[PDB]
Amino acid sequence: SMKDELVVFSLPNLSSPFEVQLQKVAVETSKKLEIKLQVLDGQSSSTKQASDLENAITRGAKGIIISPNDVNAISGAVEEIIKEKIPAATLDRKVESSKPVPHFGANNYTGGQEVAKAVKAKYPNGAKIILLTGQPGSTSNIERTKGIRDELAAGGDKYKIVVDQTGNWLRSEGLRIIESVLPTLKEKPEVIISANDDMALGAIEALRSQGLKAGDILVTGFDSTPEALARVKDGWLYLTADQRPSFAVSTALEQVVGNIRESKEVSGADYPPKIILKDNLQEAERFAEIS
Ligand SMILES: OC[C@H]1O[C@@H](O)[C@H](O)[C@@H](O)[C@@H]1O
Ligand SMILES: O[C@H]1[C@H](O)[C@@H](O)[C@H](O)[C@@H](O)[C@H]1O
Repeated sequence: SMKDELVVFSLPNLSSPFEVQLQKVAVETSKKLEIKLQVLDGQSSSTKQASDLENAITRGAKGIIISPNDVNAISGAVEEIIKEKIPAATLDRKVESSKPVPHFGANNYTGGQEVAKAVKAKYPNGAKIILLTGQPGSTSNIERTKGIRDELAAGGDKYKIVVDQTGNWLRSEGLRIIESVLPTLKEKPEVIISANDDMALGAIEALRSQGLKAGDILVTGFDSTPEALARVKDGWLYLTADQRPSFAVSTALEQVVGNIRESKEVSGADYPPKIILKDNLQEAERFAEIS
């Protein structure tokens, strides 16, 4: 006898392709569960997102799912939500806290390890690596890159990170950094490990403009977007990883709405991302989108 409850989904931006997909799944899911949904867009600003989260309370949200712009800057706003006793969870990103709300999404640390293991297996006697990292204060970056670094370190000094730069998750930055640094290295690196697809796709454009062919420098990504899957299929990109946004979003909304409607526990969801190479593209959530 219950429908049209207001749920807010606070995203840090709607400019990056992963965030755009999270919004898509959320709107679809909202219709299936017969809830009202507002997807708030932080515009890559912590100040805006904090304000968005204040508005979520004023607007009478019955549940709030938050993907924080920043590990620390959003914490006060999340604390206000908790004090108001509004059912809440994080998704994708997190905030640093001693009593976190439930979280929905892939284990980024494990994902980072898994990407590193695949690189090491491709270069078992070592490699020179360019590492492109995400928005520094995003927990998705922090955890994923820690996994990558720790697992490369466990492989030993034969894995050498010769460039280590943030691209803030942006395609344009992957392009700029790779076009800028490749000419300055006395030896061609073996691998470019990108913390996401967007920067890896920009790296690929850079390599293409430098006159290189697919596979001359290995490139890894993360997010399993259709464009990235197309580049895995044609060999420009060695791997991506599926952190299963349809599962994360649908499960987060189902559990939050279940708490609203029936007082069911919000348990969260933790799982490893699935590494996607050329031989297993059909395991990606969005395989049907590859023309
Ligand atoms: O007021 C109509 C609303 O009904 C809800 O059950 C739907 O989930 C919304 O998508 C819609 O806007
Ligand atoms: O904002 C970022 C960005 O969209 C990355 O591409 C994605 O891998 C991260 O999970 C997300 O937090």
